[PDB]
Amino acid sequence: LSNKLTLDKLDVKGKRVVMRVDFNVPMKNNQITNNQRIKAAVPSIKFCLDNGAKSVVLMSHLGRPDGVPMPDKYSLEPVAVELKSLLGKDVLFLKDCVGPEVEKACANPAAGSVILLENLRFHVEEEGKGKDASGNKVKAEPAKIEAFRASLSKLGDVYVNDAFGTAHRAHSSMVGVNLPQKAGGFLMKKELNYFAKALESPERPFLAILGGAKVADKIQLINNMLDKVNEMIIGGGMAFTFLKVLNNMEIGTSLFDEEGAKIVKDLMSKAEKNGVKITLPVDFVTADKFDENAKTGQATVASGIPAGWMGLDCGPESSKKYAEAVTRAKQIVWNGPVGVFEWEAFARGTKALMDEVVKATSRGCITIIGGWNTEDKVSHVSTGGGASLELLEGKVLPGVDALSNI
Repeated sequence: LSNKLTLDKLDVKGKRVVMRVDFNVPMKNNQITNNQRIKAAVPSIKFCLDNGAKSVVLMSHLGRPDGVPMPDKYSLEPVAVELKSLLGKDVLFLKDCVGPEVEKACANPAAGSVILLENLRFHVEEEGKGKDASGNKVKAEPAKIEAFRASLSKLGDVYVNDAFGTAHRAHSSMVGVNLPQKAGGFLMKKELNYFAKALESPERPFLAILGGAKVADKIQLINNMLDKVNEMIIGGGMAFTFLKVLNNMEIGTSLFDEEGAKIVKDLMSKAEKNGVKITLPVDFVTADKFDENAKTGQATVASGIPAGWMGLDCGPESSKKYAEAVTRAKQIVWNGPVGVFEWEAFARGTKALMDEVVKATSRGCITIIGGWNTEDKVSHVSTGGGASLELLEGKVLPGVDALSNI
């Protein structure tokens, strides 16, 4: 899937390099709470510098500021401070990504310079559509989109896309850069290679672990995975839709997806025609409200969840059945959490499961994780949850397609 130009074939010596990266990291009080997407870009960045690049200009979005500049909430500045630590190299942060000032700054920087621009999405022209201060839904003008693209195009001599997390987005910085050479990066290459081998020639038994809040937005994924896997865990909030429909479990005020409820039968029938074993949870950590300090409880399918209470984690029997499926696997692809792991009271199911998967990695299992302390404890932690969900659904990655051929 990378019959295209890649960085390892790119002479960057004395070249300015504009690189699209995905530096859209989780944040709390403008404090980065996970730097994995940034660490992930370091190998492409270093190769350019090591190979005598004049400069490396990094460009990413952060969050969804919808085409309005929001420095107070969605600035990449924290990332520039984080990058400098992981690189051992000073990082010039620019408070914009286009226009005369940015263009001067990038025109001919000191050699070995590393520039990080401000959030791309502060301009309506990155996405091609924005919003304003009520619902005010804005359309981007074609001539402004071209001027935006032409301005990014000025900031390097060659272009690199290492933004695997964003590969599913057909945005200006993903598809619009007009440079003769547009190469895929080492991340974009590694991500595509782990998924392509997983999907094209899997080790078996092949286990998919799928979690998430609702069913209806995962049909095509589940559908597609059922054609490939030997086993599948359906975990998290979506499990309650399956359990209501299949077991008439009383689920309290748990998540119930009404659309997906209507096709659960079609999913189980496909699974069964394919000989795929579905593992669903059989017990729960419940809570009197969607809250980190909710009073906790416990339930099984047999007991039901009391009224006013909702399941936010699976219970120890469920973790045990999960572990049994993980033990059988020679290959595991895990996307979506199986409880509200953000909250400690509702983390034990996700942590228990991660321990098994980690342990699986040590006996030689292929473990692909999506999106604590993993990263070296599994085969592949992926930087693109949302991007990789579209890979698995067989969909088009504009960010990969817009790359130069061979």
